[PDB]
Amino acid sequence: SDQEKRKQISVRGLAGVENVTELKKNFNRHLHFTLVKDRNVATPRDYYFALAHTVRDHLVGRWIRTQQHYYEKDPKRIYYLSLEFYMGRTLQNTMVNLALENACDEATYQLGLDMEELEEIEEDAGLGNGGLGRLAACFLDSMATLGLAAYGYGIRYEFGIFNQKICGGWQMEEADDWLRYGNPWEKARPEFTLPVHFYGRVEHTSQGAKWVDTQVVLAMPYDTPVPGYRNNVVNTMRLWSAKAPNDGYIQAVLDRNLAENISRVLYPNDNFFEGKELRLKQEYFVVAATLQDIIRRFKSSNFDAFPDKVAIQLNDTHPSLAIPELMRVLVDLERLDWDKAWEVTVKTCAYTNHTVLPEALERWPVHLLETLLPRHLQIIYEINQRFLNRVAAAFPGDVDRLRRMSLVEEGAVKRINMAHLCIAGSHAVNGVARIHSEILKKTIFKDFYELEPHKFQNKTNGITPRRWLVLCNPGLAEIIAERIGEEYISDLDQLRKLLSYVDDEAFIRDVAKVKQENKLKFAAYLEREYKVHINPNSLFDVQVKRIHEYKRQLLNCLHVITLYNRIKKEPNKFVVPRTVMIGGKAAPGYHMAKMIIKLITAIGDVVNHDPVVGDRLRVIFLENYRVSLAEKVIPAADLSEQISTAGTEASGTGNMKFMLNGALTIGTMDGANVEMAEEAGEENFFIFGMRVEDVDRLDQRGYNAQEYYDRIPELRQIIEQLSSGFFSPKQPDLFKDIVNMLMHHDRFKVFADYEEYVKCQERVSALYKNPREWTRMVIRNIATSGKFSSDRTIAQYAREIWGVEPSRQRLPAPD
Amino acid sequence: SDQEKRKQISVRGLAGVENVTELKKNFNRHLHFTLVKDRNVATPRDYYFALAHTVRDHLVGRWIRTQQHYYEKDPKRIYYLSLEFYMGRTLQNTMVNLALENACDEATYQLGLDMEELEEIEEDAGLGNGGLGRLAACFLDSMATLGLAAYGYGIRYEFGIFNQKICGGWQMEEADDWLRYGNPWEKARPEFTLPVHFYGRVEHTSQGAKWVDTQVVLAMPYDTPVPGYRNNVVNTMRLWSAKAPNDGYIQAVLDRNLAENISRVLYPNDNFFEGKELRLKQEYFVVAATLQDIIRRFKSSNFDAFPDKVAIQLNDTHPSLAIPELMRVLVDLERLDWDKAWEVTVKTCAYTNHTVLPEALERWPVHLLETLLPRHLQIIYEINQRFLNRVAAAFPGDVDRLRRMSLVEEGAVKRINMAHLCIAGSHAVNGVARIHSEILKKTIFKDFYELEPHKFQNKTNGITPRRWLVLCNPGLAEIIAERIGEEYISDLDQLRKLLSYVDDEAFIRDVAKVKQENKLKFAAYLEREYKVHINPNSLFDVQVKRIHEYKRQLLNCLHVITLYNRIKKEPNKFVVPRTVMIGGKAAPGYHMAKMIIKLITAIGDVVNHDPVVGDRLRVIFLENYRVSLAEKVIPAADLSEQISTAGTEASGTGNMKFMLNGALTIGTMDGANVEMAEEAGEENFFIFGMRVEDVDRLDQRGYNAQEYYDRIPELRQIIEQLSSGFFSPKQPDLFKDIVNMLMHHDRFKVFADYEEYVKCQERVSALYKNPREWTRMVIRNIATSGKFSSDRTIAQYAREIWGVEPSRQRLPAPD
Ligand SMILES: *Cc1c(COP(=O)(O)O)cnc(C)c1O
Ligand SMILES: *Cc1c(COP(=O)(O)O)cnc(C)c1O
Ligand SMILES: OC[C@H]1O[C@H](O)[C@H](O)[C@@H](O)[C@@H]1O
Ligand SMILES: OC[C@H]1O[C@H](O)[C@H](O)[C@@H](O)[C@@H]1O
Repeated sequence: SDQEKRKQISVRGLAGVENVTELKKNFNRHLHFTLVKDRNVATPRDYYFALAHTVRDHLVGRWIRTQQHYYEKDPKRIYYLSLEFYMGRTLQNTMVNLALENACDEATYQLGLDMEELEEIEEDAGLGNGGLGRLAACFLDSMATLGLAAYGYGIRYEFGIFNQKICGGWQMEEADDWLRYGNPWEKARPEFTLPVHFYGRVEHTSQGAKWVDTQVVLAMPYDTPVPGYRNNVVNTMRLWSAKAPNDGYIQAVLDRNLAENISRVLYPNDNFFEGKELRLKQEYFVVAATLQDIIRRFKSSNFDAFPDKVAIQLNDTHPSLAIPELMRVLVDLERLDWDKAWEVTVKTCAYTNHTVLPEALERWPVHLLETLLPRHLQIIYEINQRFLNRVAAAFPGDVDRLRRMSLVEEGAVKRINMAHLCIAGSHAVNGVARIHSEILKKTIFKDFYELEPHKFQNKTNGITPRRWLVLCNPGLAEIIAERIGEEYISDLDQLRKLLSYVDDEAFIRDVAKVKQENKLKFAAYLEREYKVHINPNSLFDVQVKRIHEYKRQLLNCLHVITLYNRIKKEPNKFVVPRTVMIGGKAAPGYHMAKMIIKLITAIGDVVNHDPVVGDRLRVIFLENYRVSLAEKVIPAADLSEQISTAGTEASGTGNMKFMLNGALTIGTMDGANVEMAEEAGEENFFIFGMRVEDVDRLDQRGYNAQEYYDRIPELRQIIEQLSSGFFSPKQPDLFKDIVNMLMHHDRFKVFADYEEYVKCQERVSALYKNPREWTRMVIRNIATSGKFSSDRTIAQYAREIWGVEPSRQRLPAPD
Repeated sequence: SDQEKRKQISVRGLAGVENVTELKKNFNRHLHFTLVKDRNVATPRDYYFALAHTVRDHLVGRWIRTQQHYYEKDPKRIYYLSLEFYMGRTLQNTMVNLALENACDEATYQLGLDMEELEEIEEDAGLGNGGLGRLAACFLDSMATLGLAAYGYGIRYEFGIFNQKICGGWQMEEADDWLRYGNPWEKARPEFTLPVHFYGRVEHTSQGAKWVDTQVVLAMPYDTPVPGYRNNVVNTMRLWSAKAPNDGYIQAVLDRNLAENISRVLYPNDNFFEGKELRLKQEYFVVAATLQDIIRRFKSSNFDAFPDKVAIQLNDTHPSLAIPELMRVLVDLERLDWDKAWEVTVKTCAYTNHTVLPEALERWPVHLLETLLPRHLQIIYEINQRFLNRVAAAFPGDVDRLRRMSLVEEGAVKRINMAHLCIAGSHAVNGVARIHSEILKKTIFKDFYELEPHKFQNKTNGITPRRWLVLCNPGLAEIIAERIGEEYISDLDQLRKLLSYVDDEAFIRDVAKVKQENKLKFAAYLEREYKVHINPNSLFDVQVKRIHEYKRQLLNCLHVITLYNRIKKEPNKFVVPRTVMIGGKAAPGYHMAKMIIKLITAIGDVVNHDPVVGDRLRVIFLENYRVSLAEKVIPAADLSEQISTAGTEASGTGNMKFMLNGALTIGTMDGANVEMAEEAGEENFFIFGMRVEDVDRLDQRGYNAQEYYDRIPELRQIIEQLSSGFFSPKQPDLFKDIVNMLMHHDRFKVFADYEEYVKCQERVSALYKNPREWTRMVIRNIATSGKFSSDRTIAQYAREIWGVEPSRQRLPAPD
């Protein structure tokens, strides 16, 4: 067979040019041949798919070229391991990054279809809980835009974060069947399935340890392309799916599901550790399959150069088993001596920490590890002993420090501290915001910092300006581009140039106009799909993020009740109208968080129907908060609520989304809020409350909520209302748990920041009364938000941790 | 929005002409855009998929046009309900029916690929057990070729008939993961999902019965196109998949699998009833979803005309619940009076019976029905009472007949006789071969025939000449076409014209040549994938079909042992060399059938390694017999073994496949064998053994196997060898169960036909010694096989049962 003939098999002149005529032809081909429909039976959903497949074609052509480029060049490859990737919708993002939205708009118009309506049909890919998962998605976009040979590796959950329904003011969870109609963006790769082992026992041969009698589960990969901004670079996100191997008869076949349950559902916990076996299986599953893939790719173009061609970033401790697994492969399978394998491992791995809350830290009981992964437990103990021997050498006689730094925690229930394991086996450990990285060094990881100061770094979080500005706020993007060009989209620091228009009346008018249109649009979306009626001239006070005690939605609640009581006291006095919106999901088994949601809706029941309040105050709970809803509400916000107790929010990212979209911020000196105020100037930020040091003082002497109750009349009145059933007539003591918690068991000191919060909120209202000054402060915010672009964050990771150089060089088009 | 614009959305000038240039372009598009591969990483499997998708495009264009045609014309629609559809491979069949194989051959050649190698990569769609499932697939091909508006409705099993492995001579079952790499022929239709109810209770309202508190399982359809032979008609096969509705949290999500287990696996029983709950769920599942689909289609272009636009054919009693379900919908939901609904039901339904063996008859215990389908049990009792009242009127005082005809069977375990239910609610009941249809009237359904003689018919089975001649035996098809043209492919009766070449030396030579090449090819396939070495000059003695006691593979075994003992007795005497091949799967829990497989392999262990036997006798067990293997072995056969006990094989279809492909038949006067000998002339058939009447005589007086053992020395010697461990040295009494069964509990009288069988086999050997005469008899067989084309069978069903006229009119091409 003449091999020269196969040269005809090329992507060389395929999808056609990105002009209207060709797009329509392809749309037509997909509607008929791909979906097997015709114009008579086709529904909007069918048209959405035909368009998605049409855009996919162009995306795929570049995907193939990028992967070919990497094979040829063989650059150092970056593997971002995460158990969460909160992607959201893909159609628009793809059109924008490929510069296809105009042609698609035109092509669909000529066919008698409306593209914006089609886009709203796409399901959100919710394979994440919140900030951690969304950060991974932003990073993927940035790594592609910066031309890095990066791969995101995770799990392809059949069901993502649940859909939230509000029934009788209570949250109800509904499985998120996001794959029901299919996912046009993913490509199954059954030919690349790999085995993953569980259980079994370790037996010692003359030449080494052997893991035998193990149960096998197959890992089948699904590839999703991730496009960079107009550089023709398309990277890969590889998600693993669990499959049972093919080796009474009926029952045996039915029992295959047991193995496939590993990738069935995403654990809905945000910043909380649940030590369940299934979760541990998920963690090893993603790790074992991923590392096999990494080693194979490395061997296809000894291990001394592994760290020069491979960098593995661990997103939190979830994929931490990658350390002992890499050691297992190198020592047991490749037969490298321990010290050499360890050297390679440490130089390859880097770990990112995302929280300081003790209940979020993964500490796995050893009994679960010895039965599920016997060989890894052995390796972990060995790692521990050799690590502790190093500590003893640097601090002779410090037996206390040895107990504190151990990877193994004593107590009746022996547990393995996964964070300690990550620090020991990583060459770099980073926090996600300056204040957080400092706290890591001053507190929880103080011992580790003293031993290896060089390991600790900071990499302040960021968000991608493509989805979080260009995509969700085209109106804002347009007026900014008309003054400074389009270069800021991949170089956000250029927003700085806007400081020159702070006094320009034209700009001031335009910024305020874009915001009003966004607010009008949002109020319309609310009436259409969720029936009620907010006043579009009120101040849009928004707090959207997962429901958590540390995020203090309750503090927000106390303020709106204060506002309501104030109006009732003096009904004929003027007040800046406000629409207070709070949204977010609560983990299913988090009782207090679910009680907080009920309190929010109960407050709205009273306030929203009080005739003397009228249009001056409206409290709305936005149900099913997710990425696509964030894209709608954030651009319509005036005030962003970032009120976590100082020292608890590692960084936050929603805060950056709001800053970039023209909302002013009211918050504590926590996480990235510190750096945002730093960039915009503290006078252009609404800061209040205790600083980290003040929280420490209170803790030393002891927090007594009663003191505040006794000294603040307005606060006392609120608690009295809550206990008397003022917000729950048919069940007077419904909120007894919330009241008791605030009075006697509040770890987040809500009462301690109440007074400063209310006073600060008063200043916000004062400034809103002056549109011109409000808008001028907003411009000072938008103009200094450049530091918070994920392109900056990724550039720092690449240079300071991965040892690779970013690049904006564009690759050639398929043809 | 100008609706005129949408007229651009058409299939009108799409796939391009069916010439080489366009095919290559599309192949290229699919390899890159559909599969996301390139010429560097593509494997043959990838190339196979690219070709399949390319051919699919042309198939889909006609599919859409056919469905449009039916909407316009609104012809009476035929619904073939079956729990099995044994489809086999689809690529080649599609190319042949669309007349694309030459262009595809050329296009692939020019790309440097070999099409025959690509075709061998396709997985068999094994959603069937054997004859019943394969008949449904042949019928689908014929209904399309005859231009009928037909739909096949069944279940999309995740795992079809198991893959059979032989380990140590024993059968081992392995799950058939046929969807592992995907199915390019099916199209998921999540938008057409329908609910199916289970359990619950019946409550009586003032206006009627209501089925409430039921559990819901969703039925999602998957459509597969089925092309007719060159008429551009593409029908639909709709297979249902079970899905759980979206309404601790983790466990709740994991438990969704329980509902999806309904369509997980095909029960591997052939002609045997297993009363398991899951099976019953499967039966109602397919029925409930299908009928909803039928009613919807009917209402979209009152019920008095239902029978004029709808015909429902029940393939065996598996889909029998369609009768009480249709009644439930018409009475409970549409509120028709009972008598009118019943009239409509009977006129709509027709039932096909496939077996007479009592252990194959479905008799469901009422306790299972009252808990799973309470409302259907009520309807069935009502149906029974009104049916029995009719019997009493026609035969006053015949209380015995009333007990015999009842749909309800008394005994401790009350059961519902599904066959009686089908007869009562169908306007037509048919057997599948003349002798079988007669037995139905003379025995098991005698009572029903006396009450309604007009209901009983016969519809002799057939096979499709496309797959069973043109596809699997191109060499034969070609030499036949060179003398009589290509019109026989859709009018098999034309093979008759070949009787004019019985004496032509050229033809005689060609027929014998085609067979030798087929045998050479098969012997090559055997050495390649299954290593051993059969002599291609020996007589190919083949028996392939499911392992069953009634099919009497054991009788075959006795003959080969007789042959072996004969050679050993007189080693230097000449004998016509023979390669005896036996293949077929055994149901997992059928102990005796699994013992028979072991006996076959044990016989081969001895015979195949006996040096004095040499190349004169070889016994081979063909493992994993399935549709694609049948396509390989049948065309290479010389002798077809159809030796079931007279009166047990309803029809048989493998027998017809062998006749059409140049093999002579040795068999009993059973099933369709009677009609085949009738068509070819009994002198051109090797008939032997008891006729149905002789079996009846033996039964009356009593079957005593000992008599034959005592009177036949050669038989006695064989049994002695089996009991002594001659075929199982390390375990002397391994075959004790087989020997005891043959001697004391043989329901199929193997010994009674032994003598005539051996004598008849002697005549076969005699004729084979004379190639010229052997081949001339073969021609007399091939030339008279026309009656056994499924086109004939379907034509008869359409005219005599469905009330629709067949048609060979070709529809216009897409463009
Ligand atoms: C940005 C984002 C988050 C993170 O919000 P924070 O206020 O940092 O906690 C959570 N959920 C979604 C859907 C997001 O878009
Ligand atoms: C034709 C066919 C059958 C039916 O064979 P019989 O000899 O009629 O029992 C069974 N299995 C397969 C795979 C078939 O092709
Ligand atoms: O690092 C991304 C996010 O991770 C976690 O969700 C932290 O709670 C949050 O503060 C941070 O922004
Ligand atoms: O009707 C199709 C087939 O159904 C069953 O398999 C019968 O056993 C067989 O005789 C018949 O040919």
